[PDB]
Amino acid sequence: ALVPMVIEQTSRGERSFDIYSRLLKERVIFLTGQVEDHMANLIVAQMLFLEAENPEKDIYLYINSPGGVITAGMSIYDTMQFIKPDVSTICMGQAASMGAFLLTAGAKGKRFCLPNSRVMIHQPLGGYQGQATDIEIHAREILKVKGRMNELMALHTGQSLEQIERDTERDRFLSAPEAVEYGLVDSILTHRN
Amino acid sequence: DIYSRLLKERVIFLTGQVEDHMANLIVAQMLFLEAENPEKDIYLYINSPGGVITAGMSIYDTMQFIKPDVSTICMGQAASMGAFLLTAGAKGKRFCLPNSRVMIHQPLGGYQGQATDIEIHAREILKVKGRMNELMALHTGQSLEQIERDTERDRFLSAPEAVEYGLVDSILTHRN
Amino acid sequence: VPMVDIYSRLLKERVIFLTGQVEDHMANLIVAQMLFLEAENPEKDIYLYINSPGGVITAGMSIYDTMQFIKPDVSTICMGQAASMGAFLLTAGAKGKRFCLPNSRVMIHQPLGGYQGQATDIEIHAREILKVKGRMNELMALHTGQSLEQIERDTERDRFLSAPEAVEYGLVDSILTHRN
Amino acid sequence: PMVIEQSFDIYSRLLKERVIFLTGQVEDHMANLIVAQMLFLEAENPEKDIYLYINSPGGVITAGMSIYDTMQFIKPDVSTICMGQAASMGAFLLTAGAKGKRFCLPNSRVMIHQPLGGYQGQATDIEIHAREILKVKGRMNELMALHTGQSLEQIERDTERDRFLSAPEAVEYGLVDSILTHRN
Amino acid sequence: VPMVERSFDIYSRLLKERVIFLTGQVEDHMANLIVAQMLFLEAENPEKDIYLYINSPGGVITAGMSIYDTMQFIKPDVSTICMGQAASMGAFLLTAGAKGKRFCLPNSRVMIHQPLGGYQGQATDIEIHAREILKVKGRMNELMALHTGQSLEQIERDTERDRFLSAPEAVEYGLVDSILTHRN
Amino acid sequence: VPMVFDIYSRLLKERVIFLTGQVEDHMANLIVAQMLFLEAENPEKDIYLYINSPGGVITAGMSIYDTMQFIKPDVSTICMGQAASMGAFLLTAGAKGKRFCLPNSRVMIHQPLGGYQGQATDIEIHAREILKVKGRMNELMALHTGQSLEQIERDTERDRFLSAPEAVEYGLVDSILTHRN
Amino acid sequence: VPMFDIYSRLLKERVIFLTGQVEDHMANLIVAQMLFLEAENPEKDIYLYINSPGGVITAGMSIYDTMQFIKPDVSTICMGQAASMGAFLLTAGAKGKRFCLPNSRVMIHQPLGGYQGQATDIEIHAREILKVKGRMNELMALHTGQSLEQIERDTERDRFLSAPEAVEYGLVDSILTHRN
Amino acid sequence: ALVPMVIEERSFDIYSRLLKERVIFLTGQVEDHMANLIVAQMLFLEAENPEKDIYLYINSPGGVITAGMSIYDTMQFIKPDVSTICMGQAASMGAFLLTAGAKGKRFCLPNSRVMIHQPLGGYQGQATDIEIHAREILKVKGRMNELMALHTGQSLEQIERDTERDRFLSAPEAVEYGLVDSILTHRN
Amino acid sequence: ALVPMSFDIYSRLLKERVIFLTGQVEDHMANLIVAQMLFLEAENPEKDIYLYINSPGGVITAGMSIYDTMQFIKPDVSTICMGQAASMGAFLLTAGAKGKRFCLPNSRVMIHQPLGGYQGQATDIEIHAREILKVKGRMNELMALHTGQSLEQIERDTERDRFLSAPEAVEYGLVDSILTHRN
Ligand SMILES: CC(C)(C(=O)NCCSc1ccccc1Cl)S(=O)(=O)c1ccc(C(F)(F)F)cn1
Ligand SMILES: CC(C)(C(=O)NCCSc1ccccc1Cl)S(=O)(=O)c1ccc(C(F)(F)F)cn1
Ligand SMILES: CC(C)(C(=O)NCCSc1ccccc1Cl)S(=O)(=O)c1ccc(C(F)(F)F)cn1
Ligand SMILES: CC(C)(C(=O)NCCSc1ccccc1Cl)S(=O)(=O)c1ccc(C(F)(F)F)cn1
Ligand SMILES: CC(C)(C(=O)NCCSc1ccccc1Cl)S(=O)(=O)c1ccc(C(F)(F)F)cn1
Ligand SMILES: CC(C)(C(=O)NCCSc1ccccc1Cl)S(=O)(=O)c1ccc(C(F)(F)F)cn1
Ligand SMILES: CC(C)(C(=O)NCCSc1ccccc1Cl)S(=O)(=O)c1ccc(C(F)(F)F)cn1
Ligand SMILES: CC(C)(C(=O)NCCSc1ccccc1Cl)S(=O)(=O)c1ccc(C(F)(F)F)cn1
Ligand SMILES: CC(C)(C(=O)NCCSc1ccccc1Cl)S(=O)(=O)c1ccc(C(F)(F)F)cn1
Repeated sequence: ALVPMVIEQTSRGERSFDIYSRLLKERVIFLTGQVEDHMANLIVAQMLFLEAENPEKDIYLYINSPGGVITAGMSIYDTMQFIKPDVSTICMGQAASMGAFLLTAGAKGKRFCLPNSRVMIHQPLGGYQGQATDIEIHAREILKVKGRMNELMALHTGQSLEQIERDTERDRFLSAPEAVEYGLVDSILTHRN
Repeated sequence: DIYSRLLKERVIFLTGQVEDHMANLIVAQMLFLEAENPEKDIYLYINSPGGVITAGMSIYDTMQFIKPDVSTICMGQAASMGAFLLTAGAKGKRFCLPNSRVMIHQPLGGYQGQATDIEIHAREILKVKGRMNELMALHTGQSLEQIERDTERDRFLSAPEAVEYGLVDSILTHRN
Repeated sequence: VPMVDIYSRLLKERVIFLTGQVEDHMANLIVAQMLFLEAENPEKDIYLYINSPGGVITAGMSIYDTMQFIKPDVSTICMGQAASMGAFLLTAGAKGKRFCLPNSRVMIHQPLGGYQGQATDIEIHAREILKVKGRMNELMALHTGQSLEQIERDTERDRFLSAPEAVEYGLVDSILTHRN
Repeated sequence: PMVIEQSFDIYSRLLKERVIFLTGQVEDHMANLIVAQMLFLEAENPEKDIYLYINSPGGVITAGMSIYDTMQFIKPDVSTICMGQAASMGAFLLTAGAKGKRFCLPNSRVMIHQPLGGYQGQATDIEIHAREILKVKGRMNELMALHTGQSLEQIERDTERDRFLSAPEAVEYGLVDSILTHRN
Repeated sequence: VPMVERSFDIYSRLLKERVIFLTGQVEDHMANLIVAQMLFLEAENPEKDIYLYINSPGGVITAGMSIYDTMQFIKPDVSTICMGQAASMGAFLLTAGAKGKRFCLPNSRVMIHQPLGGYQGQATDIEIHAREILKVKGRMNELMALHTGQSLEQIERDTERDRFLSAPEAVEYGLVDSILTHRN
Repeated sequence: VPMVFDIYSRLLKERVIFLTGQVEDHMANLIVAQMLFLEAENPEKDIYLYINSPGGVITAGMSIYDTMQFIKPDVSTICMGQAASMGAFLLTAGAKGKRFCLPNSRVMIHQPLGGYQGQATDIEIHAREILKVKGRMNELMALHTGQSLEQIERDTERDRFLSAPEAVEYGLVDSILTHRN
Repeated sequence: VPMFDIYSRLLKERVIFLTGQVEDHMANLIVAQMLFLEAENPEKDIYLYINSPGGVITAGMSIYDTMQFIKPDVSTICMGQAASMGAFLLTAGAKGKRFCLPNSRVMIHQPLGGYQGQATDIEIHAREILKVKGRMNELMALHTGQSLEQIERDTERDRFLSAPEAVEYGLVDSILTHRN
Repeated sequence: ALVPMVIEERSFDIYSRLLKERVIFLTGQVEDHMANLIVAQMLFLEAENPEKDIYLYINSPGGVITAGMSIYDTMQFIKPDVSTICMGQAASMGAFLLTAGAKGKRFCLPNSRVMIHQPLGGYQGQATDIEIHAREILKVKGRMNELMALHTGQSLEQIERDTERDRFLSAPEAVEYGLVDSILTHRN
Repeated sequence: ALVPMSFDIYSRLLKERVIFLTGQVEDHMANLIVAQMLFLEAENPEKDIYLYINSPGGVITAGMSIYDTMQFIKPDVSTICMGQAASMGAFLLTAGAKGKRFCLPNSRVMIHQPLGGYQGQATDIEIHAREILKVKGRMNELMALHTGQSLEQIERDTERDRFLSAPEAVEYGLVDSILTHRN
């Protein structure tokens, strides 16, 4: 039924798990599609759940996303940094905009691209409508957000802030090897050994 | 052609929303009247809720450029760009009808796109805001700082209040 | 229609029609017609037929101030109905020269409006429509001869008046039945 | 929504730890859900803290006030944690948390402003509804002043137009008590 | 949505403690559900109070009256609690609660007004339907007078247009008995 | 439109043409026909093109541009309100010494925008084409303004707004018209 | 519509405009203008300005055959763009009298179409558009001087040409820059 | 439209049942969420038993390339072989994922059809940004052609020539092309 | 779910190896049919499967996913037309195991050629028209095989919609007989 169930055994008896809750028992979380508040809250809740079950074991965050809303992405980002476990990140398909941000935000040494995934980074997009006074207020805010985002990308990639600023004024696409070279991820996963 | 008839008496009507084509129609009429006689006054009746600033400025500059004085007359209302054009009329020849109202405020706008472009378009509408306030101060006799304070939010003025503010010169009540 | 135009024809006799909803452009058409007529002859009366459910106050006030400004008297004739701004412009006609047809009706009420936005701006716009309301009530008290308080009480909700009741109220001067 | 049958999602899973999420637009039904969770948790244990995560652009004031008054009424402390953003009613409910237990995540943002509204109708009714939203605005300003430590006059000035705050600025403003960066 | 061997949604959990939520617009089906919950609760214990939380902008009068007559018919007291807002029919049902057991949360608001309606058709039918809504208005005013202690004439005057009341004003008017602030 | 001859036709006999609103094929064709007609009435006398436009379609704008250059009379341009994108391009394309801004008009310049949908092969074809158009427009812009090609390129990667005085300094127009002399 | 309009005036100068999408009714206007001009003077050139993205082929062929049938030469002038059928009609002008303005562009490609229905009917309509394609390629070859095989290769996908390239391709004979 | 259940008490939908037998269905257009579901099933199966084959039935008109590549790389990464079976059709990304199956274990049903072609895309915006997005989709086109060459045994040059326009193949033509290894007709 | 204990009436009949194909044929309902056949085959590769068909037809490739599954699996698939079997529905009806294809007495069958549609460059139009003509040929060949009619007869009869009563469908070779009352 759309999402398949699996049957796992006792403890107290047979119990049904949808395929995602099943993978969750293996410390795996999926980030898929556009980033927005509710899908982001779901991810946050999963991260919290997993930290609790075991604050010492790694969490694996698969990312396939075109990007999305920045504040929603930051609820995930700050959770990744806050919880005790390392969050290993794995890009499959693509990680663009906020998707790329969260990918590179993973634990150092534990950020990966699948061989044919692609990454894209760029500056924030936005929009307001209203009085000039309010326009200035909202324009200043998004410039502050852009700057803050550039700083964090600088931190996680190892690139200079100026390098990040220059490279993200317009859409920049990277292959998996180019992403390793850029510092967005640490290596490429090709085969289970 | 009741309007064409009145155009022959150097009367032009600015009615409704200010936008490029109705503004162009006003500009063409002003150019025509100037030509037919550069010495005689032109009368611009204004009844408008406002509209697009660049379209309004095409009228503003035409009003200043041509040789004849442009007398402005507010009937009903002159709001936003409508109030601007009302107050832009020739000194001593700007009028309100007794029950017209005037409203002044700052520019509204909107953009969508990359942050870099958002800054560019924000800087531009802020510059336009600044320029409009300077022109408003110039024509009303109010200080720039006074205009800035009074146009942050919508400000309504009755006809007598508009005379005192310097937006118009007097009220027309009955023909002489 | 009817392409000889029937209105252009009637305009030559200083007859103007205000028909349907009051808004800026039809109001501007009326103002233009009054100006033309004043010029054509500043001493002869103008006849304004009114059949209207009302409309935008500022557009209506462009007609009102024009009526008061020009030198000729504007005789007003209510046909069908004169409601809201229609009733206002009817009673605004030259004293002694305001008429209802026998089966026309008049309706008076307070202004309607609406805003959306910040509370500060809501307060600004509410304050404005209240000023307009007060001003409209003063002008109606003035033209009907009613006290301001009577106008205020009667326009809080829709008030319908027959042609005889409109004469009695002071909205018009008399009823026209048959041409003399 | 991460489902184990016995319909039991990740949120039900987190509720077992007295953690509640306020996410997205504030309105009557999502708020009723929040109130119900707080009532359930209080009973399960009236002495242990409740944790309310907030990620919201704001929403309807009367709905927000259902959550506010419930937060104050129940016996447990409600610790509030801003993630992503807390704007308008979201910021209001955030600062409404138990003193000392209101937090911002490092890269969350807070925004405060005055109420928005709208009416359509007769001038008399317009006036009734305008005075009502002005009364609501005053009440909100008083409560904000109370919870932040700012003066009423300061809140009034600062909320005439949208005001954005970083997490450090929100601490400095008194909206929250501290920034959470890493699990203890 | 939140769940808590056995499984049960949180509203079901609260229902077992005689708490019913009335949230949003009053209409036939949501009203049916409330009536049904009241009956269930009476059976479970005809002596213990029932608590009806109200957060509503109002709604359909006949729907509301199905709740009203049910509140009056059953044996248990129905204590009413306003959270967020109780407007129009929401306010009526709030004040219809058991005397001494009607409450406002400190920052909830109440609004009262007359019925709204509309018909279209022949003048003869227009008269029939106009006469009917006038009868409903009269009855609603009588019952409002009954529960508030206000005179019929005062209710009539006070409800010709929307009237908003703060929680203290609602106690003063007699719509509710007191304010709930803090648990014991 | 008032009669006196419609107001625009009346102005046309005085060699005045209005370019108003978005540039597209049919309004552009109207401009072109007016220019051909005027060239006719007198191949020696100046033509006046008032411009108030947010821009529009490039190929439509180029029909006006090439007509301006082809015909015998000088086409003097006057910006009122605004001249943006293609509107700015046509403004600066006027006869040298006869390009004007009204004092409170504004000018905006940027690169072309476009869009295609289809197979990668065709995307490549259409992408290369708009890139050629971009280069041609920058060369022509450099030509009429006096700016270097490299300068035009850098300044038009994003929207660049100019006041009437700034447009004069940039070389987009020759001077400001303030009062009829 | 600056007025007798500006187009009627230019028509008196044997100038016809083909502007926008090619379809039956605008095409019929062009054919009618050409017939009229042939009449007024069967020996003098007709000037056809073209600014078009293309359009319906049969509609374009009504113009094409009219151009060839009438006695006067039809000179074609591309301003802005001549794409698809627009480019076809440009190149179809009288030998030696086909022009591009300097910054006009030309685009050529194969026909587009679409059908839906039974497989049998799909086959009928596919066969037809393929015949139209072949016929258009032959005609393009004829007017450009290119070989049939060169046209076929160059029009499988959109091919853009600058004004100098269009002269070199044989689509037009020269570039007009300034009037003689 | 409901999914059939079975009682045995306990219950499960037939798809969950087939999943326990290591059968996964890829059906309809390829897009992120259905692709994620396929990825998750593959992960789950690798788990239950990293040595046993996984069977992916494919009936798809194609879809989003990046979504398809999330499946492609998962197929390549996991330890078990992924056998692919085309029923109905495998077009565009569907044909790509079909040919990406474990060598020797890629099948067409007798009346399935396969279609291969180059990527489609579209952008709107400034010329500078148009160039960036055109450059990117051309890189993608190139990468897909290389991978197609790899799995089919065709030369990169042959793949390039054959995919400029839609190319349809019958099941025997798909075997001859190297898209699949054989045709499944009847069960053993 | 409609009639459950969710365990609906269809799940109950599935336990008796009865599958329903109802309404328009498209990928997802087809996949559901395929999944049920696979499930039934595994539970018992020797017992017949019963496929009830009431369908106006639908997408050919979706239908062929069902067809090839029917032929691949070990059990015989008996087909029963109720109401109607039109286009792809008639095809799957006649695709059942020979001797085990039935019409109910007042069901009707309709056969015809493929329908389709494309839009684009002439070159691409040719590619897609050639493809639907190949599909048409293959479907005519398969219809001839299962009905016993000559290729020429199928072709002549399917250029336009051809309606058949249940007796006419038996006589045509589309089904083997009519089911009227249960044994
Ligand atoms: C909000 C908290 C309580 C939280 O998320 N708790 C639940 C973790 S999920 C979980 C826990 C145990 C067992 C099972 C699960 Cl799923 S917290 O650990 O992020 C937290 C938040 C705030 C504070 C403090 F600020 F009060 F110190 C301390 N801890
Ligand atoms: C653009 C001009 C020619 C203009 O508006 N001309 C027509 C005025 S309308 C008219 C004129 C004569 C007779 C009848 C009419 Cl309707 S101008 O007079 O505003 C003008 C514009 C520019 C320059 C100059 F910059 F070249 F000096 C000189 N004059
Ligand atoms: C704006 C004026 C000039 C006006 O309406 N003029 C045209 C009247 S219509 C007309 C006049 C003459 C012949 C034919 C017609 Cl239709 S006015 O008479 O209302 C007027 C308006 C303002 C002033 C003054 F303020 F300058 F004194 C003087 N007169
Ligand atoms: C309405 C009440 C009864 C309430 O929320 N009850 C249910 C609490 S949820 C719960 C309780 C016990 C066990 C488990 C759960 Cl989930 S109350 O505690 O808010 C309340 C409301 C009103 C009054 C009084 F006014 F009658 F005194 C007393 N108590
Ligand atoms: C119709 C009756 C039999 C009724 O509601 N019966 C079922 C009550 S719910 C119940 C009873 C026993 C055990 C369990 C439950 Cl849930 S009643 O006549 O007792 C009755 C009950 C209630 C009302 C009213 F409150 F709606 F007016 C009117 N009549
Ligand atoms: C196309 C032509 C004839 C044109 O526009 N003619 C009409 C000009 S409008 C006119 C002219 C005189 C009097 C009145 C009017 Cl409206 S042209 O003069 O631009 C032209 C175009 C092309 C060639 C040539 F290539 F054949 F040399 C020669 N002349
Ligand atoms: C259809 C015809 C009559 C036609 O277009 N006639 C009108 C030309 S427009 C014209 C001609 C002269 C004067 C004024 C005008 Cl507008 S024709 O000349 O193209 C024509 C068409 C067909 C035949 C014939 F086949 F019968 F011989 C002879 N002539
Ligand atoms: C992210 C991992 C842990 C993963 O997909 N786990 C879920 C496997 S599903 C599963 C496995 C066992 C039992 C049950 C299930 Cl559902 S992984 O095997 O793809 C993996 C990913 C990354 C790394 C490393 F980079 F850290 F080395 C090592 N392993
Ligand atoms: C894909 C396969 C394995 C399949 O359909 N498997 C699941 C059958 S359903 C089932 C099976 C066992 C128990 C319960 C159920 Cl429901 S197959 O039988 O169609 C198949 C497909 C391919 C090959 C081979 F090519 F590798 F030989 C062999 N078998």
